[PDB]
Amino acid sequence: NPSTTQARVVVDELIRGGVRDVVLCPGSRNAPLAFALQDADRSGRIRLHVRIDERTAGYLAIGLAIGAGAPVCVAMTSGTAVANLGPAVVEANYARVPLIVLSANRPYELLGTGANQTMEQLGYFGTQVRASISLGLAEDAPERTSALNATWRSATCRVLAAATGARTANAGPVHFDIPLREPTPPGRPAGKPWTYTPPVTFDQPLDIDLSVDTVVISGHGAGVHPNLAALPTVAEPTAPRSGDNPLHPLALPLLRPQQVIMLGRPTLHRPVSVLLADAEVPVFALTTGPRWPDVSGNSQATGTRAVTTGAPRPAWLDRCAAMNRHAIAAVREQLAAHPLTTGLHVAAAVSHALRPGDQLVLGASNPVRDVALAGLDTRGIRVRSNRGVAGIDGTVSTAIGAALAYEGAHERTGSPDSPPRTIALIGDLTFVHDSSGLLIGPTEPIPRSLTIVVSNDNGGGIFELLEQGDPRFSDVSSRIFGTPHDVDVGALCRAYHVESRQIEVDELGPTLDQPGAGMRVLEVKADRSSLRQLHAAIKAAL
Amino acid sequence: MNPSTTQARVVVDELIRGGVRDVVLCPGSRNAPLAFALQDADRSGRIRLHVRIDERTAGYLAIGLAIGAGAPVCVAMTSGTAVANLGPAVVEANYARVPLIVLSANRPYELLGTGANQTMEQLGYFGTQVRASISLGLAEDAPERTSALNATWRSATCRVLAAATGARTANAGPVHFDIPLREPLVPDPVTPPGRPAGKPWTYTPPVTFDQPLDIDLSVDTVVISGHGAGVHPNLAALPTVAEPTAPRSGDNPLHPLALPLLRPQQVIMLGRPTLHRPVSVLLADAEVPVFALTTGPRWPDVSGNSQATGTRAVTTGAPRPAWLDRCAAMNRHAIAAVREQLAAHPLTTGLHVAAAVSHALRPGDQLVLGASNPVRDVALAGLDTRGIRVRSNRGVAGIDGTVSTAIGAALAYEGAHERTGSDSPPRTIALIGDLTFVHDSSGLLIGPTEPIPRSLTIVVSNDNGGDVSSRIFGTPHDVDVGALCRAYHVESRQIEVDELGPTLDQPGMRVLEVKADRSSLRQLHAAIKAAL
Amino acid sequence: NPSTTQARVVVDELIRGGVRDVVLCPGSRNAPLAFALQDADRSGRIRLHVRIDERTAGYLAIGLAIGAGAPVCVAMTSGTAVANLGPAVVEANYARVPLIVLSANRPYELLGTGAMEQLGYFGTQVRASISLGLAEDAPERTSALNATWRSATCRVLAAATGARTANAGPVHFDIPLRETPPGRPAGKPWTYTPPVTFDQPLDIDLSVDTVVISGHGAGVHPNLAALPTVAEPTAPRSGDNPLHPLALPLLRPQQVIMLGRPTLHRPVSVLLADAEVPVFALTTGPRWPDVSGNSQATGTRAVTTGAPRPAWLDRCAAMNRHAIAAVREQLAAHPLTTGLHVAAAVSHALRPGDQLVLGASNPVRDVALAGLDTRGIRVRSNRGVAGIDGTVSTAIGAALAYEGAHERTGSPDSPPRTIALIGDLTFVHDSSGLLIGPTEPIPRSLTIVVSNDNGGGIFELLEQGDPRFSDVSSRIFGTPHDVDVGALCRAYHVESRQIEVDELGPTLDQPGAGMRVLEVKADRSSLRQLHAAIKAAL
Ligand SMILES: C=C(O[C@H]1C=C[C@H]([C@@](O)(CCC(=O)O)c2sc(CCOP(=O)(O)OP(=O)(O)O)c(C)[n+]2Cc2c[nH]c(C)nc2=N)[C@@H](C(=O)O)[C@@H]1O)C(=O)O
Ligand SMILES: C=C(O[C@H]1C=C[C@H]([C@@](O)(CCC(=O)O)c2sc(CCOP(=O)(O)OP(=O)(O)O)c(C)[n+]2Cc2c[nH]c(C)nc2=N)[C@@H](C(=O)O)[C@@H]1O)C(=O)O
Ligand SMILES: O=C(O)c1cc(O)c2ccccc2c1O
Ligand SMILES: O=C(O)c1cc(O)c2ccccc2c1O
Ligand SMILES: O=C(O)c1cc(O)c2ccccc2c1O
Ligand SMILES: [Mg+2]
Ligand SMILES: [Mg+2]
Repeated sequence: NPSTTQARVVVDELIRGGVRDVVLCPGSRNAPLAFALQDADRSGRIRLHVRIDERTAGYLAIGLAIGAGAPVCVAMTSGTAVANLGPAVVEANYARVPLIVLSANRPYELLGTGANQTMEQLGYFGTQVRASISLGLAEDAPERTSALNATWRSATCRVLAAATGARTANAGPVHFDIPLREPTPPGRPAGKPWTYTPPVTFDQPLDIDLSVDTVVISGHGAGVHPNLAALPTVAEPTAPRSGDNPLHPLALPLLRPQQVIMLGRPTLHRPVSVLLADAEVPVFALTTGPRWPDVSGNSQATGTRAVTTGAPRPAWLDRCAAMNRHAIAAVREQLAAHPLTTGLHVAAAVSHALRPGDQLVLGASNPVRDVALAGLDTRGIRVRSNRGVAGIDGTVSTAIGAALAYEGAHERTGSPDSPPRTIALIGDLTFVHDSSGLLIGPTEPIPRSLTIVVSNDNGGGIFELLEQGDPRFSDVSSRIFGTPHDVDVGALCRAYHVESRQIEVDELGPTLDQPGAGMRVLEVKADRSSLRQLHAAIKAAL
Repeated sequence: MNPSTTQARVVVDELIRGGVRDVVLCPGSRNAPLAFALQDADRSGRIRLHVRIDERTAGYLAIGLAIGAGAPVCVAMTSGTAVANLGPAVVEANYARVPLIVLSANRPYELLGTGANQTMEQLGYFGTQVRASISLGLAEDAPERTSALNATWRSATCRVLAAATGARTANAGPVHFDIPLREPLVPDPVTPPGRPAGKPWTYTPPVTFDQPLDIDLSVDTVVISGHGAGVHPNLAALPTVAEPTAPRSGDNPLHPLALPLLRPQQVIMLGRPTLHRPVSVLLADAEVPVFALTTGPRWPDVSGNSQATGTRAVTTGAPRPAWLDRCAAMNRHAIAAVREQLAAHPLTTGLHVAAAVSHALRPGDQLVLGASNPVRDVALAGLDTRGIRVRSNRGVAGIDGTVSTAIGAALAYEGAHERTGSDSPPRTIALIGDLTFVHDSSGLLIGPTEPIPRSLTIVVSNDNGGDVSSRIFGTPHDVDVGALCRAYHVESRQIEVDELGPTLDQPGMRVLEVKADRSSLRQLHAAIKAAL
Repeated sequence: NPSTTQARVVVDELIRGGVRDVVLCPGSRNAPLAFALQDADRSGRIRLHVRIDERTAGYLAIGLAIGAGAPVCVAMTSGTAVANLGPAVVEANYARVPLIVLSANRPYELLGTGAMEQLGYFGTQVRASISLGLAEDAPERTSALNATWRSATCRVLAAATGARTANAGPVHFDIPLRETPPGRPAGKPWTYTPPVTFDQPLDIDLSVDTVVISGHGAGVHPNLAALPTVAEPTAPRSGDNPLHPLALPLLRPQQVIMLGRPTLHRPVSVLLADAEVPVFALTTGPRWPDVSGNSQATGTRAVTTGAPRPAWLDRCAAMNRHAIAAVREQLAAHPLTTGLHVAAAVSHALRPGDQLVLGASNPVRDVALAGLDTRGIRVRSNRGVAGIDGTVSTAIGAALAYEGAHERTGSPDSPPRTIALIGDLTFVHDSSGLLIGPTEPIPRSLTIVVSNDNGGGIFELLEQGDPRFSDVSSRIFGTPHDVDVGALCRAYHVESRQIEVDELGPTLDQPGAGMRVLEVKADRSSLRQLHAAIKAAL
């Protein structure tokens, strides 16, 4: 049949385009390209992942795409599919993740008259996706076989190109529809894609005088700038570090920089937000994509790289280095002097235990910030986190997807060594949010060396550090911002047959040092009633 | 009073004046103005606040809080994916016509495109699924304009309420109410008043929408009522194949299995029939005329031969007594086959659990059903739904948020009984499959400070399971139901089907797990087909 | 062939649904249902109107619908069709006009890879977006495919005419393409939807000093007929106690009954926004308006108790006569001719049975200021968005539909007059609407009166019209054009005559060509001073 010939053409081109992982979910109707995907899965050409939860499936694809950079597909099958994939698609848009959403519309059926179970469309597709491409019904015309193969494969590489940013340098989600009526022509030789897109280089030089007292702030999506490696740099955990001169985030208010070089999209730390908005401080935004950020409209110029003149003052370097030391010492000393265990303690333990080659997945909220407060040195490490829109949803499956993709890349190198560790640090709310992600059937791929560390302070500790955390709200803030839940984390892990251990913070390093089951949850109970005082103590020790 | 605090207090007040009794709130800092105002209202008894951690299942808790007593319910969340997580519950609320107000905080729109953390294309995210997408607008720091802003804010809130409850449309559904807020978000170290006597700012009397239809009841007629069906006393005598969520209008039941063995000459379709393949087969009969009677402007195109649509029937004649006798005999025969075969069958199936739950119920109970096999099994068991309120997310019939809907339906039902001023609160019994229960197991989660249903029992009919995607159903998931309820601190017990009736008679929230077989399920249904 | 059978079925059901007129334009691809449409037009079941301009073809459909209240179709044909139809569809939404936009997607072709050209407005304007689905080659199931195609067409008409929502408006109807089964007996629609009544009573105390403001889309209320009524031109009248809009600022009503959607008169908005005056909104549809959030309640009809004070009735009637007299006396004293003069002339020349089409800007406002009595007159104006675009074709379509309804009576009398009063910018905006091929239907009694003051007169009466802006406001607000109106109508072969104000009544009394343009030169030099003279006399 032509529909079944079409499916095998697309899947073949998708494999040629670098798609190593595809996610599906049971639904009202068959998945798009399901049979072509099943054939390729048994052949090992591609790895399928099945989940019941459509929401966690979308974030599973996010992890499968950020773990090694490959485009990943998700196959919608139901009417709830658009709604449940929404959060992952929005994140894919903002985090610039190549996420291809597969659909299978039926043009012989009625649209707009009732329950459109193929697609219940929301409004987010019009604003989030890089492209909406539909293949058109497969003609029963064997004379056109040569031509239909060319256009199907050209359109499939179009979907891939839009998803990976091959020509735009702005990866993101793409909607790909392959229509169907109810109820293999070859590609290019040597496994090359039908339409090849060579490496694209968007270039936007900016003149910057480095003799002016400059601090670098690198956030999500930041590039590597070897000509900025010497500068003091306040780097977010997901920012690749260009050099060896880190500036602690808490030292920034103890300095007066005269200009700021902003790499990527920063989302963390109020000292960062205040400095970038300072009208007396020129801010140069260097990005890898067409977008650039601003705080209060204070971005003076945008580019992709810097053409640097001069060099930083040694007196400015030495005083930045000294404040960096003061902030590092205030954290470690006040943490040691603190009686109770907080998430900041847990983050410091997780950070001392990381080894080069590791993959670190950071949940939103306090964990991704605490890891920066503990001064983690990310060099030699791959650090992921859904900074696109900073949700606490889907983090478990993002970690599972990242682990599966990172390990698959390692196995592909053919190295004899153990698959590298994926270690995740997530809050307790974040864990409860995506507990469904732990349920993985026996037929489905499971990570070989993933450890999810759950710092559990029975609620959202980050709100103790905001205006609602001031003691004048202790009357009221417990219920509406603390949100305690009393969840038995161990019992939840037992229900999903996930190896689980509850340990105290001193035991975390040793436990992570010794491998265990392929997937496991380490729970370290923490306190958040002392969190605001602890941060106040660090500020007072600065 | 700073602008965000004033605006949030005006809105919450007008929402309460509009009939909102329950509000679901999920944590965040951008929606802190909404949290503080809703908290005050909860503490003075104006509303009952319910806090949840997962925005998606929290939407289904609000849906349950709406279908339980008929009132509009709002769910408030911070900006970002928290809003996007309400998508599933909005799709269900759209089709099930549920007044669900999605009350989202947002960054100022001026920040959209700047790269601000947790900022996205929020307004219009839901598209055509919501009855309206309304933005309040950023609150101006302008004291002399306070009287004016009070009137615009309150009139905009009543528009949200009117679109949600179908006040003028007769088509209730979800509404997106986006509130852009900026610092200061917390109250700084008197609220502009609404109308006197607690009246809403814009009074909208519930409308009466009327489309009479001429139907001759002499012609051999069968009535098929589905979700959203109305009550039609002039149709009470007719043989009625009623979905469990369709309110009965009389006492002439027609079993769904009996319909294909009869030859009706015309069909009166009440509401939107979803459930049974046999009513689907007859609605595709293009030679049999169908009259569609609905309580709202929408009407099902399930039948290709619907001659006319309306709101009520203007009846002529009366049904042939031979025709009434014939169907009544078909109904007794179909129900006899089901009960005879269930007793002959050796193993306990989900259909046995379903029959046991139906026999246990008494008038005044509220029955919540997972929208898969449980509502299909309870219908085949011949449940008599007269006097009991039956709920089910039949809008899209997804497995998301089923536990949260039962919890929400129970809380709203109990609260309605408490305002009667009466006895112990009425029972709410939920019957859910194991796969659906595990899927929305985190919907069990109720924080210690949060309201707990007083009389909700969740019967889990555990048969360990229900294209390449179906390969996950080749193996029983083997998920510990008891460990799940232990994780969410809910009392759970494993019991046998004949214990079920006595356990339910006993006077918080508990789960009753009933192990069941599904290997013999196909053999049991075939024995029912053969006994017909 | 499946698609031609499907096309005939849909057109047949559309005709059974009361569609009498369909507007098409030559297009890059074939029109949806064009072969089925042509046959129906040849047999006289439906009347086709072809234009080249897609924008004014959309407003031609607007007129063909508001002329007799019937659903009208427009057949998209090209990649600019969606962009050109946008204005009329937005107007069809806010004015609640039964507009069915036909498309024909080709599901065997690629989407999103090259050059229907979608914008963002379809999602926010239409009542429904229904796609019929491709017609399968399956003679076994013809009978079922017939019922499915016809019911879906019934669904499109129900959304367009508001047969169940009481909210007519635009509908997107798609019938897909790849490169006759009968309907119901006695011509009945396949799925019949009887008349629906949305009913929302409101208790109102008529003893409270009440005045009625009725705007676009207002319903007819017998039990409000005695009250003073500041009515808009397009609003039907329930009784005969008119209150001049200029009398409103000199009165203190204690409550206002608001009918429909008022858009005219700054004194009206001031009253409706008055926080000490309760405002009851009575509408025929689900929507309701508010000014400054001061709408106290909404409904469909009033349940009245008590009666207005006779002293209150007398002073309002007195204020009406005083405001009427100030306009007519200041007009007589004014030396130069203005649009207000032209408007007053047009209204005195109107008879019962006439159709009056009012352009936006000053014409629709001036007609109310002249105290036109709209009883017996069908008054049309695009008040939904109040654009100055597409008014020439709206008048043409309104005249054709009005005349077509009269002619179906069979009456021996000549078709009733359709008189349109539009400003000059309005006329230049939709000038291309005058170009009609000899094969296309042309009205027989349309007269387009163009009050030409060589720019936008309404801006003389606003804040930018204050003399302190005299230096700069003429170029950016007056926008003079020096267009030879007579030459342009000559180019399109339209009968046209420039006439003076007192020539208007006599020239409208005797018919001429089926379509003609009566231009009356007018003045905005003195428009502000004229309106100051009227306010001073009040
Ligand atoms: C950091 C600040 O505020 C942020 C602090 C909290 C929330 C936040 O956005 C943080 C996200 C981030 O930037 O990483 C969080 S943390 C947070 C608590 C997480 O608790 P945890 O136990 O997992 O971690 P922790 O207790 O902090 O260790 C919540 C609820 N929320 C709100 C939220 C709601 N729903 C969804 C789907 N995603 C969400 N992010 C944000 C908000 O709600 O507006 C807020 O912008 C600040 O003002 O400086
Ligand atoms: C009436 C007031 O302000 C209005 C003043 C005029 C414009 C208006 O909207 C009025 C339309 C109406 O309500 O009838 C006009 S009058 C107007 C002048 C018409 O001149 P005319 O020669 O046809 O008539 P006139 O000379 O006044 O008799 C123009 C240009 N425009 C703007 C306009 C631009 N483009 C399109 C497609 N449609 C438009 N309506 C409106 C505006 O642009 O904001 C504005 O709402 C007021 O403040 O009371
Ligand atoms: O640099 C990036 O990766 C990046 C990513 C984004 O999603 C942005 C969204 C808005 C504005 C700027 C953005 C940006 O600079
Ligand atoms: O009767 C109802 O309540 C109802 C509700 C709906 O959500 C519908 C959706 C599509 C088609 C028909 C529908 C319908 O008849
Ligand atoms: O009464 C009408 O016809 C009408 C029409 C509209 O387009 C409206 C739009 C917004 C608000 C009220 C509206 C309204 O009352
Ligand atoms: Mg926490
Ligand atoms: Mg003019």
